[PDB]
Amino acid sequence: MENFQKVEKIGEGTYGVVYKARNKLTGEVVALKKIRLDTETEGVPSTAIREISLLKELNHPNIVKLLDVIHTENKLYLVFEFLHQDLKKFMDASALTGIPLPLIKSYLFQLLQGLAFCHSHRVLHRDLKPQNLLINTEGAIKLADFGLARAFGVPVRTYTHEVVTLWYRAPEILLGCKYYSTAVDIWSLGCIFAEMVTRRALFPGDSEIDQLFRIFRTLGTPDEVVWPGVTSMPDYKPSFPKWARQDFSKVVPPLDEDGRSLLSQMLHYDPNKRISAKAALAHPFFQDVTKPVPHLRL
Ligand SMILES: COc1ccc2c(c1)/C(=C/c1cnc[nH]1)C(=O)N2
Repeated sequence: MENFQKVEKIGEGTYGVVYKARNKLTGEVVALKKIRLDTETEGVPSTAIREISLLKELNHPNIVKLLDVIHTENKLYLVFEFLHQDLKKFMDASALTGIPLPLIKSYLFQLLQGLAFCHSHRVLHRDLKPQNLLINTEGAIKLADFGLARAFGVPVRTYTHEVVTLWYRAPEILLGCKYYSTAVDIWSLGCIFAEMVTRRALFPGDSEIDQLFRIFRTLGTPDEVVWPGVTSMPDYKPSFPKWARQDFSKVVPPLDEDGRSLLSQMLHYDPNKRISAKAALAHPFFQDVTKPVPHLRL
């Protein structure tokens, strides 16, 4: 760790504190991740150490490279490759003009490819979000910081606790599903797809209940008709307000029909009815895909 000179704070997260560092020996710039441990009342730090190393062999052009893991003391560090910008800073710097469709489509195609990859290895991300997506000058985009089945260590008290932004969280996770599948990542990606098009978060909930109701008000309240088993779910309540379903024309304009269709299959309430990453790659929406490069101010 002392073999890395910090440059600046590159990011955050519930899992740790991301920094832009330079290898004192190599010279190459990396993205070092500080993960503090709770030696007061620790739990399965060895069960995790193995789940982290399984990520080192997870190489794909659309997945940020985990270079190496260094466990020294009360801290655990993850050395990642560095890209020049996260999709949040880019979207914000594009709120005025809007990310061109060819670029939005290129991005979705790659994300779906990398997501399709890690999925075929029974690996999920669980916490997809624009700040976790890294882009470069050459027009590529990668998925970053794959969350574990159960995070660990010690939460941040300065950044303001553990649970913060739950805008792209799937309804099954909100309804209490403890054994969720690859579908949670697709929902999240579907929410990012929409935000990139409309230039406004699809479902910007403050809390869990608000997130869930924010989804209900737009896609209508789920029932046994559209989501078999929804009412038997751990956190469902018969007293849930019953809202009407809205047209995607009103939800994601001016996305063409090809886009609204694909996004509609990504935001299906029923996890088992939700479109798979590799299935979404064959969608007609990707008929005329290309890889244009972004305009970046670094
Ligand atoms: C959140 O997790 C990660 C992991 C590896 C990373 C970055 C973020 C990351 C973010 C970032 C934001 N501005 C340039 N890079 C980076 O470059 N490499």
